[PDB]
Amino acid sequence: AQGTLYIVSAPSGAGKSSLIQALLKTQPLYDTQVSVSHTTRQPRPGEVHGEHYFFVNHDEFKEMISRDAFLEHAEVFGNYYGTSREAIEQVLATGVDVFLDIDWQGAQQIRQKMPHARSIFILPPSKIELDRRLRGSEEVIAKRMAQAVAEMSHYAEYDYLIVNDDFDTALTDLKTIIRAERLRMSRQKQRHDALISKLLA
Amino acid sequence: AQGTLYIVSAPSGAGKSSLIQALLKTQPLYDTQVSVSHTTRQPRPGEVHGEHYFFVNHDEFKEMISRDAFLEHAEVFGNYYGTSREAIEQVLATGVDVFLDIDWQGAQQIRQKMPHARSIFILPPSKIELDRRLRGSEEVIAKRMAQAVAEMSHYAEYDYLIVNDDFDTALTDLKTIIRAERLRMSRQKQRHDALISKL
Amino acid sequence: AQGTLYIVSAPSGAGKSSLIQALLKTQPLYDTQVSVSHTTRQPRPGEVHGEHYFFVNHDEFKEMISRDAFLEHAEVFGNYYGTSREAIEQVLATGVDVFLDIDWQGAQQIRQKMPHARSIFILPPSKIELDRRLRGSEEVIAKRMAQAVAEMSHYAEYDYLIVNDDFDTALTDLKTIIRAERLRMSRQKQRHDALISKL
Amino acid sequence: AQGTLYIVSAPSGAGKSSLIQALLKTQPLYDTQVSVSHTTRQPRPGEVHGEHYFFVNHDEFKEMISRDAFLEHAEVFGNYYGTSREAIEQVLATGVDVFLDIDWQGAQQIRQKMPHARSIFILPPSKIELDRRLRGSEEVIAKRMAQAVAEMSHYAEYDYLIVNDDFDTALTDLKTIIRAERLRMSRQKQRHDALISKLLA
Amino acid sequence: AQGTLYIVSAPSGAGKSSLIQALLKTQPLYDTQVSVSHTTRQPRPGEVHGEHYFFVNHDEFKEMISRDAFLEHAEVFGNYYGTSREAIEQVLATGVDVFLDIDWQGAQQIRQKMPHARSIFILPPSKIELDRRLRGSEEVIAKRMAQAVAEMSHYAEYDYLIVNDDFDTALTDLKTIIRAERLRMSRQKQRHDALISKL
Amino acid sequence: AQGTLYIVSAPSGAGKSSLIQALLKTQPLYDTQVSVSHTTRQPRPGEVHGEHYFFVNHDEFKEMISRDAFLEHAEVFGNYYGTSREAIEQVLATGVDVFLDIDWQGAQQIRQKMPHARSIFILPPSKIELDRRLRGSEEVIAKRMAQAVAEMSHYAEYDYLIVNDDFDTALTDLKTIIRAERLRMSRQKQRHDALISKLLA
Ligand SMILES: Nc1nc2c(ncn2[C@@H]2O[C@H](COP(=O)(O)OP(=O)(O)OP(=O)(O)OP(=O)(O)OP(=O)(O)OC[C@H]3O[C@@H](n4cnc5c(N)ncnc54)[C@H](O)[C@@H]3O)[C@@H](O)[C@H]2O)c(=O)[nH]1
Ligand SMILES: Nc1nc2c(ncn2[C@@H]2O[C@H](COP(=O)(O)OP(=O)(O)OP(=O)(O)OP(=O)(O)OP(=O)(O)OC[C@H]3O[C@@H](n4cnc5c(N)ncnc54)[C@H](O)[C@@H]3O)[C@@H](O)[C@H]2O)c(=O)[nH]1
Ligand SMILES: Nc1nc2c(ncn2[C@@H]2O[C@H](COP(=O)(O)OP(=O)(O)OP(=O)(O)OP(=O)(O)OP(=O)(O)OC[C@H]3O[C@@H](n4cnc5c(N)ncnc54)[C@H](O)[C@@H]3O)[C@@H](O)[C@H]2O)c(=O)[nH]1
Ligand SMILES: Nc1nc2c(ncn2[C@@H]2O[C@H](COP(=O)(O)OP(=O)(O)OP(=O)(O)OP(=O)(O)OP(=O)(O)OC[C@H]3O[C@@H](n4cnc5c(N)ncnc54)[C@H](O)[C@@H]3O)[C@@H](O)[C@H]2O)c(=O)[nH]1
Ligand SMILES: Nc1nc2c(ncn2[C@@H]2O[C@H](COP(=O)(O)OP(=O)(O)OP(=O)(O)OP(=O)(O)OP(=O)(O)OC[C@H]3O[C@@H](n4cnc5c(N)ncnc54)[C@H](O)[C@@H]3O)[C@@H](O)[C@H]2O)c(=O)[nH]1
Ligand SMILES: Nc1nc2c(ncn2[C@@H]2O[C@H](COP(=O)(O)OP(=O)(O)OP(=O)(O)OP(=O)(O)OP(=O)(O)OC[C@H]3O[C@@H](n4cnc5c(N)ncnc54)[C@H](O)[C@@H]3O)[C@@H](O)[C@H]2O)c(=O)[nH]1
Repeated sequence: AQGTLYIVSAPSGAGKSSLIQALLKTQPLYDTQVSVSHTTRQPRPGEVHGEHYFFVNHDEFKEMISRDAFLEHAEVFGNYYGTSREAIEQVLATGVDVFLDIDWQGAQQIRQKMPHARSIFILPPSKIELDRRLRGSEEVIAKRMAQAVAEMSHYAEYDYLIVNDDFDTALTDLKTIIRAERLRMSRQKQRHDALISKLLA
Repeated sequence: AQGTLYIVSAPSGAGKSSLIQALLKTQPLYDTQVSVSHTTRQPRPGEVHGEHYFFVNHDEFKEMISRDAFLEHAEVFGNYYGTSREAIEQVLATGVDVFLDIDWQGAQQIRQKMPHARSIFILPPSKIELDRRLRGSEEVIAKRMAQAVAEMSHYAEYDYLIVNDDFDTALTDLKTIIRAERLRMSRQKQRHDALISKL
Repeated sequence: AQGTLYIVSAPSGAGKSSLIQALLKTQPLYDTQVSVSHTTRQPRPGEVHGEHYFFVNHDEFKEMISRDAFLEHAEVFGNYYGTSREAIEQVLATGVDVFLDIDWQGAQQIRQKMPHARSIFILPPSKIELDRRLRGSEEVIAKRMAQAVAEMSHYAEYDYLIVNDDFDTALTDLKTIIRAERLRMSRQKQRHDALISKL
Repeated sequence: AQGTLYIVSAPSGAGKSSLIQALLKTQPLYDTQVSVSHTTRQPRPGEVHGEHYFFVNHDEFKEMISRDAFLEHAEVFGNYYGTSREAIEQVLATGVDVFLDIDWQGAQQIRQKMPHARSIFILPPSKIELDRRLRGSEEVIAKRMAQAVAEMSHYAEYDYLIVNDDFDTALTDLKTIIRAERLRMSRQKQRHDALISKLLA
Repeated sequence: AQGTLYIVSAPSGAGKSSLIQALLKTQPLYDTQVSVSHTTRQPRPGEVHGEHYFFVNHDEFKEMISRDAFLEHAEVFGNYYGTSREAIEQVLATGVDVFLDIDWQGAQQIRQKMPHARSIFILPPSKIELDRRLRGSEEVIAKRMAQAVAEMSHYAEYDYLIVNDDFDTALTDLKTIIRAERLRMSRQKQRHDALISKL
Repeated sequence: AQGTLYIVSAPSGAGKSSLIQALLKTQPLYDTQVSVSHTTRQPRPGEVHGEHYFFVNHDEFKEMISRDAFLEHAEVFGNYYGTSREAIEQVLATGVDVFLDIDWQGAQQIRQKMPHARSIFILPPSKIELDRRLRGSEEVIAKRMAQAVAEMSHYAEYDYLIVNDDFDTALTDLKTIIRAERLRMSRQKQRHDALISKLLA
């Protein structure tokens, strides 16, 4: 069958990464996966290539754009990020649900090419709290806070909203959406094709 | 703020009503409730008028039909069942999500009057298990299975499908569908209004 | 071995009583129970004397006051409510934890007679949601909201605060408070006495 | 706001480490953290510096004591261990709940400087069982068993007691204490400051 | 397809019956049920004939014994209790798992007639806690403790042992035993028949 | 006491590995462990020796067989795999429940030497699904599918059956079997020896 494509977006400091990482730890590669994006930003201490991202240089990323290799690409917080079309179409083909961690610009592009992709937006519990999480120079902090408020402007465009106040709760909300989507008729009629045959035949 | 209307259907013995009661005992009345349908069938030991059903006579049921008192109504195995429009509109306007335990016939009439409603169909894990649950004479049991096969055929008309093999597993699937529907933008926009404005 | 006394309070519509009943259905009588208060208010359909309340007449309630039969008592919206001292002392001496669903007035009188008691206050997630839950004429609803705002003002007098936005989330918070109180040294010292001596 | 300071103590072989590690795996760095202590003992296979501990040499640890750099320090099982005051005060300041894994000597020192710190003691289910866990030379085993019995002598000084018989259960007990503490009025009045305003205004 | 018969026993105050009711409220009738025993003891307030027990007179109980109506029967503290063979065989043939809340005496008679049955014995966490739960005059309480110590002595005759210290913990242990028994090859072979053939 | 010996078998692509790995992450080394088997196959990227397996060369494995060092050994998918008898008997002795991940050939050998070992078989939800998981050349895929169908032929020999459709569910089934086994009288009479004494004395 075909897996469902998920778009997950959020301002930095909403917990989106840890939520997605905690999610994957409970799902087998044959059911759920996160997509491997291409980026120009430097790998982070303890972040292997090809796994988290495909780290390429500014020129290398620019030649992929010409090659129309991207399903979408955008400039985010000083670097280029894009979704290799090959991987996404192949993984979805084997029936796997693929998670695309992307900013709102990328989300618009995908909604335009894959109308059935589902989008989830994640909001922090409050401004103060969003601020406390960001801090973890006041000039760089204000820069992240400005980008974070802009990103949140586009929340109403997504199908789902998870307010990540209490971590565990938001992690369950994220699991709950995945499961409810696999309970939809279209996917269930396929997964239980046999049984349905037996019951009506 | 209007609540969502859920349509749940299944052939007898799929475990439908015992899945709903387990769900409801986990939710307060201001969040979720189940509609109390009208019926001409005899009350079973334990059933109380107004609670499980509004048991009426064939004549009375007719009276209500003629006066458009039903959001939907239909005959299910030699008896009538209907959802009084009034009760539903009143509970929906208070923001409560309503569960409608009705057959595939009523489900259709509800889909038209409320295209926003979400419908869930429940299936037994096999025809043998179905048979077992149905048995609770070989003749009466074969006629029950006949009405079930007819119910199960309209399954594709529903948004969600739960194969209730393992009770808890299926109960968590129902709980999951309602939880996910509440995480939808339109619903969330409202209940989190002015948190998004503060942000 | 004496049990802990829990004070739970909230304005009407915060979901207080439906949070307690969900808790109690998860605990045996030798562990947790709820006190059955006395009241002069009319029994609501379903309520049974001795179970939910001990429904008495204004005269009778007065008699008990004059004879110091109440650990605490107060007038809540044109009616009297009180906790008979006797029932409580008897159940507390058997090691059972007791839940007191009472208003901010009774809570105070209980804090003095039992400084060891733990009090939990429950809040609705917003004034709109509060209003919605309260609506269950614009006049009667405004007077209900007025008595709620007055209840919510004494919230800081409580040890714990639960914002009951999502029912299950709030139910697990209550369950969590009672579980954590049982992990306290004084309580644990006793119930694990002679395990610590073996160690 | 200010996060709550936790003291967790236990005789070796009670499971205290694995409980604390399992705990952190479910909490974001912005809510819960374990403090990084200084020690003279050797790092263990697969234990990075600055993360688990700050591994220093005997002389280096001795000069920090003069510098009054420690909130507390003690000698435990042949080595020096201490809590750098800087980190603790800074992390707590950003509202984070910090866990201090320390012996009973350290616990006394902290209770004296931070009267609002909360302490949790963890006991094994029985002596035999404590013994089975220790074993994992009978001369070294008896030495750990003697130190372990001494440590347990000080249990009555802690606010909470978790009997770690069934792991999962003790892990839930440990999560349950953290959550119940964040439900206290003082911390809730701050976290929900806004809402309370709206409801009473 | 025949269901499994579970034997659950314990001394008064171990929390046995409140552990079973919590279990049953989590399972549908086509999966699990509890047998309604016969007894000569007086119905306690709330108990209903046919639901909790089949309350009969000493004469009537005798009549049934003489006519081999009991799969097992025994005297428990000055009264008779028995499991009507008929009800059990009927519910077992429908594939339902049956719970038998009976004493160590009945358990033995059941082990012989159904060697396939699984028996679970429940213990209090200590004699003090046992005493506390039992207290609900020092004389009547000492005689209760005497009958409990005698019950607890036949504990080794059971397949499983649950030390009900923490209610939820013990409830999950019961739930776990039934879930594991259902994962056994013989049971699974059947309910997953023709999935193994497709594979 | 003595821990219980578990045998877990399944055709490749049933999820058996990830289930067992997810299991261990929630159990302390003093309660549950997976046995370290000897094998001739190459270690996999990110798989340390002595931990997952004891990787030896074809000749080295052949000399262990002569030394009767194995409780069982078998040829599986092109390589030799065996269970060192030493480790198993020692770990079980300290009361630990040891998990043996082995094929059906090995399972028969163990059932013959350790009649009280408990065996769990894990089946995929369907043939198609088993196929989807395998794929992750059509000549090598058909080879795994043939071996996988053979392996499944021996399912009826095991005490338990877990159908790993929904991962989380199968993970709970696997936890549920372990716990129910520790609730058996024999093991409980030992674990609660003291209490029982007090209650009947
Ligand atoms: N179009 C497009 N866009 C793409 C693509 N790939 C990625 N993007 C976009 O690029 C951005 C991702 O950039 P990144 O550099 O990969 O960042 P990230 O790992 O996703 O995490 P962040 O942006 O920093 O925020 P986030 O808070 O979600 O992370 P988390 O790790 O949970 O953070 C934990 C939190 O805890 C705090 N914390 C840590 N320690 C703390 C302490 N002691 N006290 C208080 N708080 C503390 C931290 O400060 C942080 O807020 C996203 O906007 C994404 O959508 C693509 O292919 N296409
Ligand atoms: N259009 C419309 N339609 C409406 C409306 N209201 C109702 N309807 C339709 O009318 C029908 C309802 O008729 P009903 O007589 O009220 O039946 P019900 O209460 O819904 O229960 P069942 O038909 O038996 O099914 P169900 O499996 O869901 O019950 P459950 O509680 O799980 O049962 C437990 C199971 O366990 C078995 N069981 C019981 N005891 C057993 C034992 N000892 N051993 C083994 N199994 C045992 C039982 O046989 C049962 O299957 C449905 O098709 C419904 O959709 C309305 O307003 N409009
Ligand atoms: N000093 C003292 N004080 C005492 C003592 N005993 C009691 N009191 C005080 O007296 C008051 C209790 O009065 P009561 O008449 O007994 O009320 P109650 O049973 O406690 O229920 P409520 O006031 O309505 O609040 P609550 O929200 O907690 O109920 P809940 O069950 O969640 O309700 C469900 C919710 O859902 C709504 N709902 C219901 N149907 C709905 C529908 N169709 N759609 C939408 N919403 C719907 C309802 O309106 C309700 O809010 C409390 O303030 C208490 O503290 C005592 O001994 N001493
Ligand atoms: N004042 C002060 N004090 C400080 C400070 N920092 C640390 N300390 C103190 O120093 C001590 C910590 O020393 P450490 O060297 O860091 O030890 P640790 O990692 O904390 O673990 P242990 O002491 O060995 O015991 P624990 O049983 O709790 O660990 P765990 O990993 O769960 O163990 C798993 C268990 O399973 C067993 N196991 C393993 N395999 C087994 C097998 N096959 N069979 C049976 N059992 C098996 C193991 O043997 C072990 O018991 C503590 O007393 C701490 O309070 C500080 O800053 N200030
Ligand atoms: N052979 C055979 N035998 C059969 C058969 N049927 C029954 N029997 C045997 O007959 C006996 C049953 O007698 P019964 O009179 O029916 O008793 P029961 O309903 O089974 O309840 P108990 O004896 O009191 O024990 P249990 O602790 O299990 O109840 P629980 O509901 O947890 O109770 C809650 C606990 O909390 C305490 N409690 C209550 N209120 C309290 C308060 N305020 N404070 C503190 N504690 C309080 C209570 O005292 C109780 O311990 C059992 O030994 C059973 O095995 C049969 O067919 N055949
Ligand atoms: N006698 C004896 N026998 C022994 C001994 N030791 C081991 N054996 C036997 O040797 C075999 C083990 O060989 P191994 O090389 O160690 O393999 P393994 O790690 O156990 O995993 P596999 O055999 O490949 O299957 P499995 O599906 O169970 O793994 P998992 O990692 O869950 O797989 C994840 C799944 O997801 C799929 N996947 C991954 N990515 C996917 C994607 N994008 N889309 C769809 N599916 C995707 C993968 O393809 C895989 O099916 C077993 O048959 C075992 O019983 C011993 O001492 N004695």
